Amino acid sequence: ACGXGDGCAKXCAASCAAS
Repeated sequence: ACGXGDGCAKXCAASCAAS
């Protein structure tokens, strides 16, 4: 659930699901 574009978020927020 993350476009993974420029300035994207890493970890539990977009890049990762945390859970």
